[PDB]
Amino acid sequence: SGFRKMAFPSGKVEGCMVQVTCGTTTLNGLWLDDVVYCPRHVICTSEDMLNPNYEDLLIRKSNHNFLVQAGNVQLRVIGHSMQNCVLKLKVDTANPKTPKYKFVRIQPGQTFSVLACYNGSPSGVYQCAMRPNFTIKGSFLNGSCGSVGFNIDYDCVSFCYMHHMELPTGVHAGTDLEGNFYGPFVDRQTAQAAGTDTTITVNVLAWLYAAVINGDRWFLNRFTTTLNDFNLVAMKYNYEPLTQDHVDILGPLSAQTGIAVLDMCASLKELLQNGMNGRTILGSALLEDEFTPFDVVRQCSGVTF
Amino acid sequence: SGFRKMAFPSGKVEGCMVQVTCGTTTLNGLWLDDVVYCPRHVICTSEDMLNPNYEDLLIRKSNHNFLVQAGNVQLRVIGHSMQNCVLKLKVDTANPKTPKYKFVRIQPGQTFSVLACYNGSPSGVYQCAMRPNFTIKGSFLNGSCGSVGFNIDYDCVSFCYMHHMELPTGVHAGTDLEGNFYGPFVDRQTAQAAGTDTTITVNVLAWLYAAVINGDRWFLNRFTTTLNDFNLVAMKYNYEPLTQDHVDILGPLSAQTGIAVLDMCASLKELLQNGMNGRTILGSALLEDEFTPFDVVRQC
Ligand SMILES: O=C(Nc1cncc2ccccc12)[C@@H]1CCOc2c(Cl)cc(Cl)cc21
Ligand SMILES: O=C(Nc1cncc2ccccc12)[C@@H]1CCOc2c(Cl)cc(Cl)cc21
Repeated sequence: SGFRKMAFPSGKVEGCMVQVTCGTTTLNGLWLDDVVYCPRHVICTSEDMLNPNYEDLLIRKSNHNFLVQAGNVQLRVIGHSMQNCVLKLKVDTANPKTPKYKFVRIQPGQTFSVLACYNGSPSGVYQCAMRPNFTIKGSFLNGSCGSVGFNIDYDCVSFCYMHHMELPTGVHAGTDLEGNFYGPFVDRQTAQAAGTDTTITVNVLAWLYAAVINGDRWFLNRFTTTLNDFNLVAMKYNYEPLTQDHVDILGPLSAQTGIAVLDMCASLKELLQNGMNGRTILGSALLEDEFTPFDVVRQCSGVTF
Repeated sequence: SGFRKMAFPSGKVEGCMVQVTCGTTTLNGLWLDDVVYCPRHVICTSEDMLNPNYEDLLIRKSNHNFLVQAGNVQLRVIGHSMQNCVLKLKVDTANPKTPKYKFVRIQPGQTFSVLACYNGSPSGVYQCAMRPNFTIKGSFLNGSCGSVGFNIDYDCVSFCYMHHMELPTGVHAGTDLEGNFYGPFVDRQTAQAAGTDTTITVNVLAWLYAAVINGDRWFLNRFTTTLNDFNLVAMKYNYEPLTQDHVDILGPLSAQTGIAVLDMCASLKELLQNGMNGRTILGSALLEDEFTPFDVVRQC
């Protein structure tokens, strides 16, 4: 019993975190094989950040300008190149702790673990979701850029996020490991704002299934709904549309609990229209949307890594 | 900016997780140097659960009865001893991944990260607090026994909890790494119940300071209170009493935000009286009590 926000074990990722210093800027790098990946803004100063020509800035750099430190050992940079918003620093040593890994780009609603780092040292691990507005509501202070988001599949780490910046509202923006930003953001000091966020409906339904699995069942009702009628109500309350794909992914949880997806949707519809009435679900007075259906199945079945 | 429930990076603990099998029971063990620590109930059968005599059961065991597996390698047990409710299995190999570590007994209100494991394999990591009733509200399934709670300060892992069991309400009970249970619990199937849980008041105040640091000010008010008046109100909402120690520990946060402890205390009394009125604090509609003052200063 129990349901917690649970991150993947971070060990395989901790063995890849290094410190990248370029001039006055120190941030984190991800050392995989003989390459160190980090945000390309490490090569910027004050003027550069306002209107940066990164290709021009990187051409003026040499390998010895990049100071890479793995633990207490200095790695020597033997090459540098840029792929979108990420800088790739070729080093003379392959990381002996390189795990089985992939670079994947995730979609909004998907969750991942963040290994927050400062000066190449992991300080914390937390679970979060890629919001529908492509920001993440993380916890990051100055020096955390280069911290990575990941999932673990069998014995394979899928790196899906690298932290780049904090938006004016306190939410965070970053890129996949190929340097492509999630969302309409840019790595430059300019006026940038996250779009109005919406609730991840499929994850709320998965979390209601996790609550039923844990014995919390007051919100269940006799009713069902059509997918279209539910989606009309979802739009009204800034909830993402629920697709047939989402209904199919919730199938195993529906079979396990005996509550059809559209039956759970009628529960959710009433929760939205009437509130919790002083009650809580899994110790929360709000509907939680940062647990995907796979997260609920993984946790409520004990899948290990 | 941002405030999240954050666990410590679990790598230093993952390298210590092993599988301990004794007869039909398989649970987790913590391999540090040449010793594997695990719950002593791994030596229990069906009729040795309501009233087991662990000293008598352990005397009947030999080293060859304990099957320890670290990854795909079988460790050879060369000695066994019991320290309170923990079993210590001396092995013929020191764990090369043994980090700098300490065994620490924590107090209620203190937080720690849990590395949930099954069959000696880490499946997830989450942040917990030792409840005032000495239980933890974890997320554990059958086979999670031996999973450990820890904190990391600098390079050193302080092991503070080993999971032993789930109570009838779904909450969890366990021991420190010297086998001493937290709370009035025993490692047997006898009738046991967690006492009525209360809210960790000092942790709620620390979390309100984290909210002010993050730009949330709506719950602030022009009032202050005496410590005694705050406790008389707080206790009526099943909140732990706030001691002078707690007021002192909140001093740095009070200095940083400019809001005196007793001023924050009056804001908390108001929050208890009115509820949140549709508003949230740090993305939560309830008062969060699993962030200590130390966690807030660290994360902010
Ligand atoms: O956002 C940035 N760093 C941070 C990242 N995460 C949490 C922070 C909390 C507090 C302060 C900084 C934080 C840097 C420095 C500010 O200016 C920029 C600009 Cl203009 C662009 C880019 Cl891509 C990065 C950055
Ligand atoms: O609770 C126990 N294991 C578990 C631990 N954590 C979460 C669980 C969730 C679901 C099922 C089992 C779980 C064991 C087996 C059952 O009975 C006992 C008794 Cl009577 C005493 C002791 Cl010390 C341990 C245990």
